[PDB]
Amino acid sequence: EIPEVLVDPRSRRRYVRGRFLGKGGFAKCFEISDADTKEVFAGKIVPKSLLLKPHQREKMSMEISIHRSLAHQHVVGFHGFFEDNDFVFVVLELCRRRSLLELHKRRKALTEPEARYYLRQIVLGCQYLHRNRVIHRDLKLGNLFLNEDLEVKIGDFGLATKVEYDGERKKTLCGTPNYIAPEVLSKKGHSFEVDVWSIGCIMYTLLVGKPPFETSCLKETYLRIKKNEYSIPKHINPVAASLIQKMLQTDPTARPTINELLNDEFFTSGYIPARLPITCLTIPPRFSIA
Amino acid sequence: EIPEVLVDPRSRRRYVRGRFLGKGGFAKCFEISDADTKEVFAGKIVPKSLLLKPHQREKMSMEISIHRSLAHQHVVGFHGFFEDNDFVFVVLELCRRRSLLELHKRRKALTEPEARYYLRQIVLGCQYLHRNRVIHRDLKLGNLFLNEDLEVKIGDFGLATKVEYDGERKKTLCGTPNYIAPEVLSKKGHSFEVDVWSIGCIMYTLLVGKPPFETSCLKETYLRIKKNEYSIPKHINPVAASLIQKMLQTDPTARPTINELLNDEFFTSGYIPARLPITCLTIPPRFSIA
Ligand SMILES: CN1CCN(c2ccc(OC(F)(F)F)c(Nc3nccc(-c4cc(C(N)=O)cn4C)n3)c2)CC1
Ligand SMILES: CN1CCN(c2ccc(OC(F)(F)F)c(Nc3nccc(-c4cc(C(N)=O)cn4C)n3)c2)CC1
Ligand SMILES: [Zn+2]
Ligand SMILES: [Zn+2]
Repeated sequence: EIPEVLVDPRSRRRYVRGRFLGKGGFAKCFEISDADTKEVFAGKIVPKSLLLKPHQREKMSMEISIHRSLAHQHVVGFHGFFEDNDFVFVVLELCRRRSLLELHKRRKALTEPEARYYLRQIVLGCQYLHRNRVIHRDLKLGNLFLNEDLEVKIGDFGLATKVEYDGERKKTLCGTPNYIAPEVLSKKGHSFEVDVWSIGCIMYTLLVGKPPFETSCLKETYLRIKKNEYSIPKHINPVAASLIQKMLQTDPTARPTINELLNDEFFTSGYIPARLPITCLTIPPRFSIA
Repeated sequence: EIPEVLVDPRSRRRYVRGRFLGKGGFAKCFEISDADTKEVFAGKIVPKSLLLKPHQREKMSMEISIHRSLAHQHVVGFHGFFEDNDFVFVVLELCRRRSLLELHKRRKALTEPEARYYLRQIVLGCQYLHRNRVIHRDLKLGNLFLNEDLEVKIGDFGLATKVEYDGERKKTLCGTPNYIAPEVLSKKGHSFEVDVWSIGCIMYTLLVGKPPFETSCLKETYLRIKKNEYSIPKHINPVAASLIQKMLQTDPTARPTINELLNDEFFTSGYIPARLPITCLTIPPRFSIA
């Protein structure tokens, strides 16, 4: 029941609603354009009908709060927000090549160089967030968006949280992540390290072709995560495999920090493309020399 | 997109679909009638479109398996099931006075005698289930249905589980109960005692007017449950309050068993109506002597 047109009173810019793209939890998103400057954006549109509880509106506004404070090459650009009142509208940088999830659906396991290439950007993005005291808490493939140049852009700050004082441990995470860290479950509190754990799972998934703790039942996967029960297939190279293991460890203090990661042999001693062929959306790149 | 009419090939009985009643998780339920004997039932109708995964179909059939094995005055009667194939149909004893949830919405805190009356039936029902080696695992107000005589009927075996050998501890519970027990969370395994815990919360809720671990956030409530953080209001009688405390304890071995419960002073030494006025759906009964 969403307005074909979208007016921001405060900045008066007006937007035309374009094609549907997908979900946030409560949200539906569409392409939209600035109608005057004709510039195109993603609009994440949330019905106030799902926002009747103060707890849900705090989440909604905590997301805007965190996201609009952020500016970086590997984070989804926040261009603004407004509401009438059946809807909140958020205006985001449009990522024209969907996300890493669709890439994975279509390619399954990637070539090592491809994985280095994406993982670096994910890590740079995450370094920026950690400098600004933000933990994302749900890094996964469908959150890692791609622009026309196939550069990674972290988005969906729907579960992100700000560390307000040094040493703070968050005790709750209101929602259910994909790649969720041990300590979140064995609810002893969590901090920045949960994101490095996610990046471990993502790395496994990119290289192996499926996620490290998959089962027919979520609750089973959870048990498996609490027990650190996964195995790395023997055809994965050891440097890679070793880095995965560093990140996928139950004690958060033993994982690498995020600023520490790009220093790993996995990046320093392997090839990292400067850019990828658009063909790699569907065809494995061979990375020939001439 | 559900058939106005419903034919069981195997027993050939045919049903007319009547008015909508509410949800199971995946299910929608309606009144329905035997069209020939004109007898009325509740039909719990589940789209096979939500049953595409083997894990979901096991749950669905585990529920039927458990539920059709059951026959008792305080359990919802199973009359049968069949499917075409966009739907599974289950035929249940119709409870003409909705559930204890709607009662609570309308009366909030009940009189002690009313609570004894309902709690006894809930407990008899649960005793039958435990003799037959079934743990319900989601006893709550909206599961406790009422027939025209205001007798309690336990229903929704959507999360119930069978104890297959003596001493078995279940490690997972696939779903998210309302009144969920500590040990389920601190995932060290659980058994029959979780139901007595639920009955503790229900008793609190019936007597107090709201549940023992309420907060604006589920995950907060969970923490509160792990810490046993609740308090009983001082206007609740001590015998009652003491029984609540017996059930709401973190160690399952310390709670009463279900066969042990009706022996508690709370029942043995207080008044228990034989039947309730229909007026008590909306008016507090005074229980006058003449
Ligand atoms: C799981 N998939 C994730 C990526 N998807 C996807 C498909 C098409 C897209 O635009 C296009 F067509 F130009 F490329 C985009 N492009 C795009 N660009 C910027 C932001 C978002 C976005 C943010 C959120 C959120 N949870 O906050 C959800 N979405 C959507 N999506 C994303 C589809 C669903
Ligand atoms: C949360 N509330 C629980 C009880 N509700 C409710 C309202 C009207 C009703 O029938 C009538 F009209 F004759 F009284 C009934 N009557 C009724 N009778 C037998 C079974 C069920 C039932 C079982 C399940 C399940 N999860 O398996 C869901 N429902 C529904 N409901 C129940 C409405 C929703
Ligand atoms: Zn499951
Ligand atoms: Zn919450």
